[PDB]
Amino acid sequence: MDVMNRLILAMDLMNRDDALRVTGEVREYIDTVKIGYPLVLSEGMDIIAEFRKRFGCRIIADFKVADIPETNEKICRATFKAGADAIIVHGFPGADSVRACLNVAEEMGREVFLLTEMSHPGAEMFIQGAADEIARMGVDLGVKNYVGPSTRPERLSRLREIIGQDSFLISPGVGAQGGDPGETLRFADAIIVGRSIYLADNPAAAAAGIIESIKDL
Amino acid sequence: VMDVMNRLILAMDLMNRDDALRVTGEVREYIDTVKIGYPLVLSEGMDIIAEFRKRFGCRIIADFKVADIPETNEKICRATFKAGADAIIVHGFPGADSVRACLNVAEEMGREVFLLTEMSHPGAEMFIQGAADEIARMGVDLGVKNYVGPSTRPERLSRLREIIGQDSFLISPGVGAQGGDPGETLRFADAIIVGRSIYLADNPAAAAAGIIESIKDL
Ligand SMILES: O=c1cc(O)n([C@@H]2O[C@H](COP(=O)(O)O)[C@@H](O)[C@H]2O)c(=O)[nH]1
Ligand SMILES: O=c1cc(O)n([C@@H]2O[C@H](COP(=O)(O)O)[C@@H](O)[C@H]2O)c(=O)[nH]1
Repeated sequence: MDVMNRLILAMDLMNRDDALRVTGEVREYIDTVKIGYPLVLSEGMDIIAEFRKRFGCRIIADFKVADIPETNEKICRATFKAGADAIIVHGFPGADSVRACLNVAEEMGREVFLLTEMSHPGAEMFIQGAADEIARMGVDLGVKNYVGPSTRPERLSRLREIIGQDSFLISPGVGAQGGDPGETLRFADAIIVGRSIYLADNPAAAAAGIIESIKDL
Repeated sequence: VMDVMNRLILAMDLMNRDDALRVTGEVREYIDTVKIGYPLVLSEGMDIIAEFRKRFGCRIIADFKVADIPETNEKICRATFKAGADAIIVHGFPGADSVRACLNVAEEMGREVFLLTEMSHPGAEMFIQGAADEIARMGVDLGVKNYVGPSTRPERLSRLREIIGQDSFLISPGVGAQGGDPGETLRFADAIIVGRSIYLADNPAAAAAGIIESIKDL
């Protein structure tokens, strides 16, 4: 996946007008947008096609799929029918639940991103201790796309070691949560940035600033 | 705790509005509590919650297995309750802060949170099972009153009930299609969640009636 400027916009605004306006203001800096439930549950799944029609950007559906196999299949099918190019799936629920997603993705020509360790403090309670094994599970399952925490560079580095240089890795927690753009890109192929951009007084300048700080990357 | 008619909750996972409405309407006399998840919501929109409320006199549990960071969890819960959901199901594995975020919104908005501890599918044994007892204990410490546990593992469901106490409300999926037995599950759960056994039956109403007949003494 070729992500422009190694920067993925996490569009979590919950108003269609604002989401479209802000995304449009930074369209020259990105070509990949992560759309999650905050926007989808507020404006509907039709928003995905709207983004593709207006920006032609690739869309990653951040739905952190975490159900049983049967339900995961249905969620992925509904998501790809809406036009999403990829979907993010939790690995904690096990291999069968991930495989269900991989199957639908293959059938519809899409990609599955496996979320290993999360970026928030609570991730230390249960997820962190299982993260390395979740990553190895992804490798065993043939997963090629992963999500790891910008807030813990040492953990992000370990994830990269496990999946190898050929795998694709994206990382959230940059900016608002404390992660550094440049440091994160030492291990991740692309950084995910939400609030630092969409809540900034000038989203365009915010995006431009982040890119300037990693221009050598 | 919510008064679930016949201790039976319908897992409405059909993805077609017409079929979902037809089947739910056919079993309306047996169930007053419906669990709506992403298969239906992502196919028909959040307005489906509004339509179910209008068409049926049913309580709605939004099975969204919320599993994000605190900030995003808050937004998901707000949008879900704004749509009319009486309660929302949240994953406990992402940690205490993520669960607390949901509890805070539920408190502010006058709704309820259900904490999913262990899951019913085979894959749950890989990582969730080993953390389930602690996730449940965490829920108790956080003040969680509603929980979700697996019917497919009676021994685990029994332990979960012990951890949360008799006062807590516990609902359990995995009955029917996944192998769980209605009666045995109700030994520990306040209500059973049933999907395919009912919505894929030639006569959903007869399927629901049959399940209820088997647990009549309970
Ligand atoms: O571990 C993870 C996984 C995520 O997808 N995310 C998501 O990435 C985005 C981060 O946004 P922000 O830059 O505003 O903190 C959110 O949409 C969030 O749900 C995260 O923050 N941590
Ligand atoms: O551990 C769990 C948690 C669930 O919510 N569920 C949900 O409960 C329902 C079970 O449906 P069914 O009776 O068709 O197997 C589904 O909507 C599923 O997503 C489950 O099966 N196991």
